[PDB]
Amino acid sequence: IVGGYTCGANTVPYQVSLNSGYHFCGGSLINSQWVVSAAHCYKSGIQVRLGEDNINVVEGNEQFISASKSIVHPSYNSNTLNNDIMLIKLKSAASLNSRVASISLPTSCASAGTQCLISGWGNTKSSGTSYPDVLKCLKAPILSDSSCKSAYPGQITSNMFCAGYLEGGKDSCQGDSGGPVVCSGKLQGIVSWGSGCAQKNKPGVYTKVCNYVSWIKQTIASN
Ligand SMILES: N=C(N)c1ccc(CNC(=O)[C@@H]2CCCN2C(=O)CCC2CCCC2)cc1
Ligand SMILES: [Ca+2]
Repeated sequence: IVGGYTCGANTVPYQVSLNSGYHFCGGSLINSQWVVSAAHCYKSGIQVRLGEDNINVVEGNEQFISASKSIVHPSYNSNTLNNDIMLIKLKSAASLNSRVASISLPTSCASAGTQCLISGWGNTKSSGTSYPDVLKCLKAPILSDSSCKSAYPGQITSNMFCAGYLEGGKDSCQGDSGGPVVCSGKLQGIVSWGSGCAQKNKPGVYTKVCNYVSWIKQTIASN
């Protein structure tokens, strides 16, 4: 997260860290047994870490639970990151509390200009590299599709939207991958891609979760 602020401990209780010896991606709790992340975050041997603030210090509200299965979207395309969504099942149900809470799936999409919350343990610099140990937050609006497509011609699908600031300086970044974009109390986006971080006229691109709600609901009821 570049240009954001410290969220504050467990102020984003649906935010998870995916860990395989180390944090490698964000995720969102959507019920006690299931997480939503990005397809480009797929790998075996995943441990889900909930209740986290400082990811390098055990502060007392953590729950560490291994993944029993992962389901990348059937239509994911690694070349273009179209349908960049994945579901991860917990081997045991998370114990939900104020610190470890699920985020609601959207009933409908969000419109351009809607303010959202983007969060993660990703890089905080526009040039160079600095990883925070505490959770960073960023308020950012959903941008119009035309400004999104103008920035990334021939690369944006109906399954993607841009959010952020065309002037730059505020954006998500590497290590934020898979993380939530929350608008009006719903999970509308997943941190997917972009050119650099916080670069002018290069806004962040997010997986459009509202297109996947039936697939999400169908998949977890059958797995
Ligand atoms: N500036 C941002 N908002 C932002 C946030 C998070 C990321 C992390 N994502 C990534 O690094 C993903 C993973 C595979 C290649 N990749 C890219 O961003 C490269 C460009 C992609 C590859 C294919 C279509 C465009 C990248 C950018
Ligand atoms: Ca911790």
